[PDB]
Amino acid sequence: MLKIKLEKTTFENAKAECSLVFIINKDFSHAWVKNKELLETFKYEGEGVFLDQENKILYAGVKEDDVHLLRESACLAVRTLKKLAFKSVKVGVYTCGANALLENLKALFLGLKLGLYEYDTFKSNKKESVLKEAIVALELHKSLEKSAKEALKYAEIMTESLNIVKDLVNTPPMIGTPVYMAEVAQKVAKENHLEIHVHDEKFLEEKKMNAFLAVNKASLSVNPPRLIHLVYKPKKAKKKIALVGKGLTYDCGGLSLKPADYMVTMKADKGGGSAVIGLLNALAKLGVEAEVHGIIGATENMIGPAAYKPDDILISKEGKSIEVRNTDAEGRLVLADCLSYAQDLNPDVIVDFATLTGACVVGLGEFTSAIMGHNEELKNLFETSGLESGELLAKLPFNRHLKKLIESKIADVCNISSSRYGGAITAGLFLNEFIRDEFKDKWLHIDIAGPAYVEKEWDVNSFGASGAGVRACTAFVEELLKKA
Amino acid sequence: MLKIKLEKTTFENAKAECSLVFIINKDFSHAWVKNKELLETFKYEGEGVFLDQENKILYAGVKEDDVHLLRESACLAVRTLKKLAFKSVKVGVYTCGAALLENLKALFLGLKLGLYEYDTFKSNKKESVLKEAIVALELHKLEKSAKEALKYAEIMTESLNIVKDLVNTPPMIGTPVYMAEVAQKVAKENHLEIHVHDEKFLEEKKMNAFLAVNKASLSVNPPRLIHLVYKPKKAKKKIALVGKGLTYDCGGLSLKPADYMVTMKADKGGGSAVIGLLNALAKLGVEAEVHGIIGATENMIGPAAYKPDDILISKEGKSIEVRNTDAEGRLVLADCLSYAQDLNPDVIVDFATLTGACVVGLGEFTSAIMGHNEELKNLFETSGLESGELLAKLPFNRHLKKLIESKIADVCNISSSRYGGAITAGLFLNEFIRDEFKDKWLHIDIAGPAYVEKEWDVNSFGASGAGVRACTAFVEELLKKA
Amino acid sequence: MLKIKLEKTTFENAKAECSLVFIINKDFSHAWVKNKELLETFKYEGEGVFLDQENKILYAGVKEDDVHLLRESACLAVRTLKKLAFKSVKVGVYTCALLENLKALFLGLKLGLYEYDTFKSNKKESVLKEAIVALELHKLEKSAKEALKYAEIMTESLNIVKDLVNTPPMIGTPVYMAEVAQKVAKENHLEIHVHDEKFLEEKKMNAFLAVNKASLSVNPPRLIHLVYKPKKAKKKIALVGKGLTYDCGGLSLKPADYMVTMKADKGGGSAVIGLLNALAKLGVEAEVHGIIGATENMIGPAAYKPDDILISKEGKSIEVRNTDAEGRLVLADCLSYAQDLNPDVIVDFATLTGACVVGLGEFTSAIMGHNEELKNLFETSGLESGELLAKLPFNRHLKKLIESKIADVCNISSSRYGGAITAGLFLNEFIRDEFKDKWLHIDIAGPAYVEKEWDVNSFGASGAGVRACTAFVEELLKKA
Ligand SMILES: CC(C)C[C@H](NC(=O)[C@@H](O)[C@H](N)Cc1ccccc1)C(=O)O
Ligand SMILES: CC(C)C[C@H](NC(=O)[C@@H](O)[C@H](N)Cc1ccccc1)C(=O)O
Ligand SMILES: CC(C)C[C@H](NC(=O)[C@@H](O)[C@H](N)Cc1ccccc1)C(=O)O
Ligand code: NA
Ligand code: NA
Ligand code: NA
Ligand SMILES: [Zn+2]
Ligand SMILES: [Zn+2]
Ligand SMILES: [Zn+2]
Ligand SMILES: [Zn+2]
Ligand SMILES: [Zn+2]
Ligand SMILES: [Zn+2]
Repeated sequence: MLKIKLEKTTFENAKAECSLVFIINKDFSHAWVKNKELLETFKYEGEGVFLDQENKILYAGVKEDDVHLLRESACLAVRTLKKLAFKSVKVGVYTCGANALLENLKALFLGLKLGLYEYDTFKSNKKESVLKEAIVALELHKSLEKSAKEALKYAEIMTESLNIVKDLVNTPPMIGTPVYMAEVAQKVAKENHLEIHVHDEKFLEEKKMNAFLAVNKASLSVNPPRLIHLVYKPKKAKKKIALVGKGLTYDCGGLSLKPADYMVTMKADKGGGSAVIGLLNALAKLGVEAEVHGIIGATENMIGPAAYKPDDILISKEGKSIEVRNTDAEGRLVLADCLSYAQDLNPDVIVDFATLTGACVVGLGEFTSAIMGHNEELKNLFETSGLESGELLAKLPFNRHLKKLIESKIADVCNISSSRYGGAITAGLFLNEFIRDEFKDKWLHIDIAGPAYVEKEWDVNSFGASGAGVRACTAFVEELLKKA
Repeated sequence: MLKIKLEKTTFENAKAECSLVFIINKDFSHAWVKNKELLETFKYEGEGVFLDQENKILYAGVKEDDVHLLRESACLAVRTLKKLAFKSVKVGVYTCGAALLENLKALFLGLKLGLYEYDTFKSNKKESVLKEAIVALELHKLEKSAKEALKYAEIMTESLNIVKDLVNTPPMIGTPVYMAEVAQKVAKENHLEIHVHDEKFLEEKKMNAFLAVNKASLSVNPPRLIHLVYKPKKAKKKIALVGKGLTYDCGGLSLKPADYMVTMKADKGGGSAVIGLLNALAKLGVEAEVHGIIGATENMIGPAAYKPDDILISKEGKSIEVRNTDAEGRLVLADCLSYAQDLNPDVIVDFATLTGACVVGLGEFTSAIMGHNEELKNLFETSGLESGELLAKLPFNRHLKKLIESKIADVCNISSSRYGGAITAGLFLNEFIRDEFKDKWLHIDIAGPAYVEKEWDVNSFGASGAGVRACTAFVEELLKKA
Repeated sequence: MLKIKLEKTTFENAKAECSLVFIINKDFSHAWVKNKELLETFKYEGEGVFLDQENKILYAGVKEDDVHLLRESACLAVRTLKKLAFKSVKVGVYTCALLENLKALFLGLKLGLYEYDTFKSNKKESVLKEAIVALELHKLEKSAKEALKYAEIMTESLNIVKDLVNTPPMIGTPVYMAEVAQKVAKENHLEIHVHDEKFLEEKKMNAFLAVNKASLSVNPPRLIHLVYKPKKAKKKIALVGKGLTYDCGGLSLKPADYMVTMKADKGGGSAVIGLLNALAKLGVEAEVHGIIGATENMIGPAAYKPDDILISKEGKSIEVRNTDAEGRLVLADCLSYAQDLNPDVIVDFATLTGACVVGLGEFTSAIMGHNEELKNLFETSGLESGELLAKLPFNRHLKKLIESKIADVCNISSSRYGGAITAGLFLNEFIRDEFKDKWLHIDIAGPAYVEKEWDVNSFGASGAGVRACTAFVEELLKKA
């Protein structure tokens, strides 16, 4: 954890073992640029970072006056400083293109804190960084104390929440079992004084969640499944909100086995479920005025003599029958039954998160999540809020032609499309078949298969897990409640 | 089971139901070529074998004056006679380009290996009428040399055939437990110390890389860590031989295609060779303390299988990012090499059917030698080649070493590149060799010649016993200098 | 280019706009480390480079006390300074034998400026133009100028090869290759013959012609023959290079993943052109012939085919089963041409097999042949010159794998294993008995072109083969 200290003082009078100065749009004119000549001599033009050794100033370029760009640079700066021997760094308050001040303060604070994270638990050479603190001089680069206090609280809560999700998603599958997911949820419940229910395969059987159970059949005797149900219930609740996540702690494809090149990183198939656990932590600690339910269907999708099969026809909890033609479309089966369980809560809003389809990633790229559903106003609110939080998102539209592609000749619906095209969307349309008529205008489906796990550093994300979904959904709920 | 009888007599005065005469480099001039006109009449030009029916003489061609080609020809000759009705064959003593002792070993070994074939499951299996080769101690171009060569031939034939029978055993039968049983027999035969450890011992020693490979099949065929010890009255060196005993390798969750999974019963080639080596080295009575270490397990697929993305803590302590479960042998070896080093040996050699890339690079008939110590690598190569095995050194370099980095562990069990697989596998093993052992270590990748689906040289279809002769010759030459 | 000035002065007294200091094996004790505590403060421990801003000193780490790593670091140091605004750098003399170290430093430094950035719009001229070498030992003048001459010639020669190999295939045609060879011949006053398809027809080089058939009417083939003939020649040496200016695999078409980078299939032929330039400028005492068979291997309605049976110039017939084994067909005929010259030594260079790259990795070339002494000489000399090499052994089992039921030999192996070696054994079929002990085959499929920076090589072409064959020829002549 990078500690951030707010101090009522000029940047110049603040004390720290080094300084951080951002260069926005190649503007080197500010008083905080102490030795402009050194930068010219070594040809620093505001791209990436540059360290003035004599003055111990780290400059960090921000290409455009942009909050999103600010968050990224602040992260890079701390990553850079993490490998050095300075115990502390001081920085002033910036106000880039975004109200604006608060969002700029949030981006600076979160960015800085996120620069310390890397999944290095298993590396033998790992070092504790010397860098422990950032001193924030409450002075404008261009009430401030109140807004900085508000942004620091957000940054503290969101960093913790993001890092919970990332440590879990990054956890290797021999360790990160469904039972392990439940234990992480149990800690979060105890920390936040939440209600938690952890159900097993017998509960699933009693509730007739046979789609969920089918996916688990191969591995039941090794790693039994867990239906994790977290509840945050404050004194004033303006809305009941259900967050449903795909908790696939390992997806090998089942009998429809994945090729080796595609099976690697599937420890991250619990990205959605993990994001939901982090969301209950964030929303509880932010004390939002809503009753929030976190529902995670956790299981592996393994191969073995008891595995569910292409040609199986499963009776969903909702009652509809499902022709299985490919066991590698397992997430939507777990989700079919978890969404059904969710609707039994009679929520006002349902949002599911899932690393659901490769086709989403092909369509949007690795860095962007897809938003699906019927209510355009609701989808727009999630998109607008999520983009502001710094996540990349795109709506994908249903249509009636795609809907026909998941027809089955021998069941009510097929777990794959008859076409090679439109996979993210036909998957969302599969889920729709399990959304009751009275919840169709209250449901969002978010496919985070891309950004939940990426094998390189990008933006505020280190190699591996990113915590995709958490910032966007938090922003969406806050904006939702502001209107209620 | 081909008895060789040495006789103080001329080739002509020796008695047997038929004769074997080698034709070297198409030279038909020798007195032993009894009816030359017959060979002309039927266009025998010294390629392969030809049987003079009236004189009951089998001619066997040796294309060049070469001791290796003589070994091969002797094998082919007996293979030919095995199918006939002569109980005995007589042969003289030959001396091709090598020397006398080397040539006698070639002849006697070649002849004995001619009888071997894996026909255990054939319903039309026939026992051979051919039982003996009478060797007339007369030079084509001694008794002390012949005796010494016969001893080697007898021990090496037995040793190679132990290994070949084990490697050829199909996987339903040839389990890790089965390997341990064969090791027990060899230990009992040679009065060796033997330890057979199970998964509980593996857990105690934190050999989690080894354990991970076995997890899919633990409840079906549990793993075995086999440890043989030969300890002579005089021991000039302490030598640890480490073998990959993968009794089946389906690739795990990173499942092999069907065309590539067939023959993987032979993924126990390296561990099997180590078992045969303890037999050979004990009976030869070499002046070295020899440890044979075999990590035996299957690599199966199932709901408890270890996975791409698993990160395993090796016994040595280094963490391993698994990105492909079909790179399993190097995990088992990482832990078996750690166990080996705790013995503080002077020399460590490992044998493994480890990479397809080795076979692509060298061909199916040649094993790769890797390591740091050039004198030690050269000694294995020269000794090995002299013993009749085909070998090649493959060099490490710093560029290949970077390719097994991991972003989230100390090392990755696969390379980032499609190129140089045999050598990056070697460099993976290197990460588990302590500094104080790096100049005492050889890695031998026998993925090619350990199992080949045709007859070649002195090798029948299937298992060849690769690594046994070469490592024997290496140890003998090593003890000469000590 | 990077000018190197040798100056008889101390490192301290030498003048340049910045300094270069090597840190060998994390030894920071030397006088030239001007401000130690700065390195401590910023956790520089001698890996990669570090720039002392105040003193304008670039430190470059050398992990071990090794001449090869010195070569590498020197290159990295200059790549680093190239992006900066200093016009000159000064460096002392290092010894990680003295001649060998001086050659590595000077070559290393000069190779630091090479990038294939011809088609980049943002390319800007470098400020860095000179390295001032203070003739003072870290731990001489005659060795320095000897190493400087080598470095200058070898940098020129390597960059000739890399520019050519890097040239994209629409431009880098067989005619274009012959043009680069014409420039090298004119520069060095060499004898040069450039033959076309009519000459190939007359010489019955039908294996070569077959590969060219698809694209004859677009880019005709060229047989390039350079001759260096000095006043004193102790040996006659033929250097034979595969000049496939593009290899799409022909009818046996390559998938997209594998076709990209095949502009570099002229790696071997390009290496031979650079060799002739190096060996002539070094004035070695040997008559050296450089023979390059240049053509594309394209697909089209006139393409040669799997099932074609070709009559080589040597006379042996070849069953084609895969048109993507085209290099060995060009080489079969070029080797025949080479042997007619009655050389004492023949070395061929070719980016010939993927199997070689699979077996050895991308950074190492394979050496094949019969004469162990000749192979050991090439290997040892090449390793000292800074190239990574391995010998691959023939054997009789592999030789059987290229038999044909309907021709004298097949242009592919019947097995998926041992491809670099069975390719060598295919070439062997066209080497006369009287040349078999005078022949080396070098498969540079790996390091001739690599899509990243490594050692002294920038992205793309490396100039593989040139340094090693130069060192081998120089060492060969010592024995004569
Ligand atoms: C078989 C298809 C109909 C469905 C299939 N979906 C899956 O395999 C999901 O279970 C995968 N978990 C989807 C995924 C892909 C890439 C990165 C993260 C997650 C897909 O390929 O999209
Ligand atoms: C996944 C790859 C990085 C490693 C993989 N290696 C293996 O599958 C080994 O376990 C095989 N047992 C190696 C082998 C290949 C061919 C013949 C005999 C033995 C290989 O393909 O070489
Ligand atoms: C068809 C095979 C017998 C031969 C085939 N060889 C070729 O395609 C050569 O013409 C290629 N030019 C060899 C090559 C491969 C990879 C990188 C650099 C160079 C090969 O794949 O090795
Ligand atoms: Na992803
Ligand atoms: Na094999
Ligand atoms: Na290459
Ligand atoms: Zn799946
Ligand atoms: Zn999945
Ligand atoms: Zn394997
Ligand atoms: Zn294996
Ligand atoms: Zn080709
Ligand atoms: Zn080619």
